[PDB]
Amino acid sequence: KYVKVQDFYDQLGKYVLVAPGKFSGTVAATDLSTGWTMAWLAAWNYGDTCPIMHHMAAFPSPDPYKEFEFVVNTQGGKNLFIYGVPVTVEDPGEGMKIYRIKYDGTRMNLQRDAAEVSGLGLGVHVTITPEADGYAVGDGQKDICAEFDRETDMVRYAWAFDWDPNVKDLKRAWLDGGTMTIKRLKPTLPGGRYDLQGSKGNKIDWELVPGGELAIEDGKVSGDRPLHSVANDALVFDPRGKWAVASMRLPGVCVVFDRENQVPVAVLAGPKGTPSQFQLVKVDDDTWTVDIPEVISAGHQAGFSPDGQSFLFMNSLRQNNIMVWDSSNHDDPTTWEKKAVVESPDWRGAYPNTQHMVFTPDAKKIYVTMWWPSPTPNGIAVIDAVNWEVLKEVDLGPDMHTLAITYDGKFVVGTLSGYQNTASAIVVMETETDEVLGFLPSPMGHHDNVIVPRTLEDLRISRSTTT
Amino acid sequence: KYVKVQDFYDQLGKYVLVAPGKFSGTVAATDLSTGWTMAWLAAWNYGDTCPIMHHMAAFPSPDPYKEFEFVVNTQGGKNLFIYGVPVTVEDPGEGMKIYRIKYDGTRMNLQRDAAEVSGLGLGVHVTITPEADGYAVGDGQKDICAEFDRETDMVRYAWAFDWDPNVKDLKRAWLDGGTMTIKRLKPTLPGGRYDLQGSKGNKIDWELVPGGELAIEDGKVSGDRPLHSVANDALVFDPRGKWAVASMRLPGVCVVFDRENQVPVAVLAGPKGTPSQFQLVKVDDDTWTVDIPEVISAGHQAGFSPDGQSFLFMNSLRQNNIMVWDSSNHDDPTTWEKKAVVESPDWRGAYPNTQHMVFTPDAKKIYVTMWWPSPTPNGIAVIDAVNWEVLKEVDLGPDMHTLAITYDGKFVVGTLSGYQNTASAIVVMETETDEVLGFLPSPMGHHDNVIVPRTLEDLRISRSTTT
Ligand SMILES: [Cu+2]
Ligand SMILES: [Cu+2]
Ligand SMILES: [Cu+2]
Ligand SMILES: [Cu+2]
Repeated sequence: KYVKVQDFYDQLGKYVLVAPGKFSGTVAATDLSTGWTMAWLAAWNYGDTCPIMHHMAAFPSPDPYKEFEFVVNTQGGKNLFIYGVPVTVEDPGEGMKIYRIKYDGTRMNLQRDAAEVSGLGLGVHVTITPEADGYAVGDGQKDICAEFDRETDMVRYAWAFDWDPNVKDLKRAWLDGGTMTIKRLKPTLPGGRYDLQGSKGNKIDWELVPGGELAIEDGKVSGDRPLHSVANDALVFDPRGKWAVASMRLPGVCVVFDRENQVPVAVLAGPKGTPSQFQLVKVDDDTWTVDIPEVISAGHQAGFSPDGQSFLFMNSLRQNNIMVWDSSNHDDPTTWEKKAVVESPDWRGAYPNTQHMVFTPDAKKIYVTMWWPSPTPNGIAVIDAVNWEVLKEVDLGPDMHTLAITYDGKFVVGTLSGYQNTASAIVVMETETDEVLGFLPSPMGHHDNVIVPRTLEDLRISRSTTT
Repeated sequence: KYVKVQDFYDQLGKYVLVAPGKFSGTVAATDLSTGWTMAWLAAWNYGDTCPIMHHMAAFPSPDPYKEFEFVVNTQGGKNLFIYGVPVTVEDPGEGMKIYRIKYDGTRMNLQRDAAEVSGLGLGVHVTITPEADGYAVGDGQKDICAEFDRETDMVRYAWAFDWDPNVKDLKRAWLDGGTMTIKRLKPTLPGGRYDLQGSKGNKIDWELVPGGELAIEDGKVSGDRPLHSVANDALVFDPRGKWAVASMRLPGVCVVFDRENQVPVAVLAGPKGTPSQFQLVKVDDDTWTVDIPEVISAGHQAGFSPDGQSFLFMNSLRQNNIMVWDSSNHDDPTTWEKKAVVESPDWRGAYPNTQHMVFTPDAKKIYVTMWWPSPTPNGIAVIDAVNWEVLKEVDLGPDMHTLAITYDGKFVVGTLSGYQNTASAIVVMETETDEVLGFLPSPMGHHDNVIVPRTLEDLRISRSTTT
């Protein structure tokens, strides 16, 4: 007559959920097949004085239950002050650490801080290369992104991005257009090291929050150089190799980068009402510019479909939609043309913003989150990724964040994070008929979650191709 | 087609589980009827430099979903170094904080540090008074326990305990007997305050670990005054009012206190083969002594059955058993006689230690934990509380800690905590046929858990009468 929660877990499979907790200061791996946390780590134990555990991505492991590795980064300084929490810390740490952590079959082991190895500290999205030989991090306080070597944690290339607005006033700096510079960023210290750990490099004193594009324009974000901000978000990888795409929130574009040859090749134009691309101009061997006549909308989330045939960029706030390019020609990204826009009448207000996304392994469906400020219920939209139409929206709870998916394609596992002070949980949805099977405890503020992949192929639908 | 985890929750009822997470630095409330974490708090956010969030207990609320209060304490100093975690903070904050926290129906709000209010800091067990008008804390580094008023957070009474060994050598200091002093503490600062926060008063640098009785005898616990140690653990409450019982680990006795009159009245002797009690001697209006000819075994967990008819004290390590007194005479604890001992062939070695307990509402059964060091399976023993025998033992996983029960008596809800570095979980067992229904994710190193009570009556089986 009693129900055994074990019966629930039995159907999910031998998959390991990993998620960091933002203001909780912790990261945890969970065994979906038993309901046990496998191990957890509190960064404060390692002298971290502002352990805002932000983004993460895990390398493929042949058996996650015996061992896996992952990267998780952190944020600090004034980012401690921007949620509902009445924080009382004098002199927070600066964050921007890039921690390397290994689960050994029993515990998590801190291996090192890659920001100290490389010299470069970055605080927003973390992705793995499709070869699983490296990883990338973006940051929108410094506006730098880089790909790092897995074995030595040294920077393979870093790029730095700057805004030169047509109108020198915060309110019009983006709307009235400008020129973005893409700059090769090279080390300064012995050892080929950067001098950019912690708050070194910050043009603004915290990451822009959702809608925070309005706050910066209204002069309400402090920083040394807000007029120069582009708010880089992510550096996402083409599952086919060669290309990395850096997303830029404030000017509403993506830059496609040639990873091995270390040049940008194409600028994708996000908003409805813009061409497929803007023109990339080379200024010298290390400097490119791109001219943006006006910014119609900021964008945010960016990602490839697991076969690399589609590239997506979400417009956010001013427009709320999913922009889709035909990325089928792997040879030449200057040829990638817009082929669809996903819209809904639901999406006409400032909110919801269409954010984190995961594809099914066959690329036929996507799960994309719908984020709102308190107190509107946040949730998940099911998208037909062949016709480019919304199939359904399901309502979940406050502050929906990331989605991941079991590699068999059967279950979408996401996190809700309570705006750091309220309801938080793991959500499980089956993808056969798109029903929510329900919620597991998760006393954490997650802005990321992955399922540990086993193979290079699994990476195509983990934290590699999308955020 | 699919199993919905919701169906598991449906059967549990509208109950709220709260637990702190020791090295996770966090405390979290969880809704058993949905699987959601309702709210969590990270003490680092408040500039707590050693948030070892240790014990806790919750006041009754008419509707815990709309609001409840709770007390959670912390530890610090060298307690940070006692797990397998390679902690890197060499000089941690002192801990001993006594946090008052209110869940307000949406978030957890830190209300104050009662140790700063009162001036007294204590790091081990926290219990609620049976009137819910106050709480108590004990501490085995400074050997002080106290009952505090709920409204002002000021000390009603505090008692300090001190050991004077027959033989002045740590190996023999307890086995060859001695005199324990029970001393009334008075405030020494302006404003009714004590001067006992943080490390002030410590005789030893960390709380004795399970087995730690041997380590202190072997000279291996550093400290100003280890020959004077008694390792106070708790102050538990008679559900009938009037009496409080302080447990002393090293000399293996419990002291019964008259709460309203602020005198000790009786000393109960723990080990199998000692009398019911030892003789309390009054020295002056603030000083009592008790002479202990030899200490046969240290003890640990102490608690009353919910009707107050039985009082239990566990012997641990040298003997492993449950000592039981007849406490039916509410008017005179000098009359309380040993009436039974629960033993098992199961309990043969040094380990398991039987460490935490919860009763059924009708007092007919008790659930008690079985703790071992890694890696032996830890678990739960079901005790017939009428005939005083072990009914059943179930194996669960690593590092079993506390037990609570839903107030309808239907489900035992415990925590397992991975020795701070490995697997951790919430466990649910039904009490009708004593089967483990399964586990829930819990990325915390819990040393305590409660279900938020609704009435004074519920308190008799919560963190008030037992630990
Ligand atoms: Cu992002
Ligand atoms: Cu974030
Ligand atoms: Cu105890
Ligand atoms: Cu403890």
